[PDB]
Amino acid sequence: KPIWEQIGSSFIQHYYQLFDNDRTQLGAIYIDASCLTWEGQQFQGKAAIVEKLSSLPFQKIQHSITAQDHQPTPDSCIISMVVGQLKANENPIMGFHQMFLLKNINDAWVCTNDMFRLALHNFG
Amino acid sequence: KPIWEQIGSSFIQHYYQLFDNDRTQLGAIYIDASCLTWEGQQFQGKAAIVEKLSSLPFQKIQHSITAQDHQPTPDSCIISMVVGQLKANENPIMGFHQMFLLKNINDAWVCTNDMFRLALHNF
Repeated sequence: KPIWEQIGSSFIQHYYQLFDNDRTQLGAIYIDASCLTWEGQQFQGKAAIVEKLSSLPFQKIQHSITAQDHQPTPDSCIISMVVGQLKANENPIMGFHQMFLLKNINDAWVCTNDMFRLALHNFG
Repeated sequence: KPIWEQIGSSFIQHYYQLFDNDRTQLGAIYIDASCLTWEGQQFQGKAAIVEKLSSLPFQKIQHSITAQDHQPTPDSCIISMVVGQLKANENPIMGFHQMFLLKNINDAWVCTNDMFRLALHNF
């Protein structure tokens, strides 16, 4: 596995680990100039993003990754495309798609761009 | 609408028109450092990318955009995410999501990263 996949699959395992355990700690992987698009809604900067993710009405949420693709960018960045399932609260399982653009800053891979979108169960 | 927005949706519209009407002309939006991951398979470089897209058994295929989100990046690139459906030949309608990272080189917008995956669920 190339190094970008190793770094990439490592970043999303971490991301979903924190998201599922304590999403208030997610501010560490985002910077001031980070952009988030959540179901069409836009937020910029660490505070707004973490505030939006923390506002979510659920107490318990669990992500399950069905597939993830990684690639390096000419600017030495890394793009990750994830597809999966999520269980929030007592809600029926729901498929999801998510994109992360990662950049190395101070020997640390941070997310500058994040796009998330929900699917539709259609089953059950 | 902000400029990255205008660039993004414009590139996306232009990319599907090319893909559905003259794929051999798709190479022009790619450069040598462009990366394509098609349904899981990785292709790197314009030559390999053009080879893959052209070999697709798409006799009469058509893409219909369900939704698209655009964002500007710190390095002034544009990242676009698309959701929609695609119809090929007689084959039944299919779902899909695609990601495009755009960069302006030689004062022209090219695609450096492309990721495509089919989908059985809709939006």
